[PDB]
Amino acid sequence: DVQLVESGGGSVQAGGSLRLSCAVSGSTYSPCTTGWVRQAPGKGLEWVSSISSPGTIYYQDSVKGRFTISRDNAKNTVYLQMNSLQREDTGMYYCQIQCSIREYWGQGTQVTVS
Amino acid sequence: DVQLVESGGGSVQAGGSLRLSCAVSGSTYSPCTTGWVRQAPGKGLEWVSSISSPGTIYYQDSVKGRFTISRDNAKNTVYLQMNSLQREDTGMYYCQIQCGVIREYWGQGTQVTVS
Repeated sequence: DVQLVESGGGSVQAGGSLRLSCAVSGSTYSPCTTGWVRQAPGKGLEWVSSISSPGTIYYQDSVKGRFTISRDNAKNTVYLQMNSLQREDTGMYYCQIQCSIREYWGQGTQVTVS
Repeated sequence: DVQLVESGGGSVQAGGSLRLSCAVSGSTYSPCTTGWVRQAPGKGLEWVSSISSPGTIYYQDSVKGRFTISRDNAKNTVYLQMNSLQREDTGMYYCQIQCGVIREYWGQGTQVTVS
């Protein structure tokens, strides 16, 4: 039932801006934690930022002050504002929701920083 | 530091079986949820199974019956038994841990090629 659609990704001049969105459709039967994981070329997965059900934000020390995460509950959509894009920020970005520990993933969106 | 060292990967023949191990090291926080996510061509990233600490065990519908996740709190190790490995089960498997009330970590990954 649950489905997470992502968008907003693309190529950027190193230092530019981007905003990714994670649309959520289906029955979650409860508010969830929504996080963002990214995977650099030929590398593992890494926790970027998260916003708990209650509304508590968290950021990978690495991206503080550059990445901003917001959630519009009405639209059931999570956003990730990416500014000050560095090359190290190149990779595939995935949103993941944790709502019984049921977990879901998006199909990723690509982000390459010149 | 929290080091998740996973292993048991490899190449199998369809119908075969394989067991994976996710070693948890440096976990100062209470019981966390430990599970596995696989990255497979034709399907992208997907959650396979998780064990939440209280003992609750969850499974991805597509692997219920074929997969079994277990834990040894002694060795601080989590196992995933994979039976009837179908070709569609091919991919990179990573275990992750989530300690919080959320911070999650991932291992390097282990390749599983179902011929």
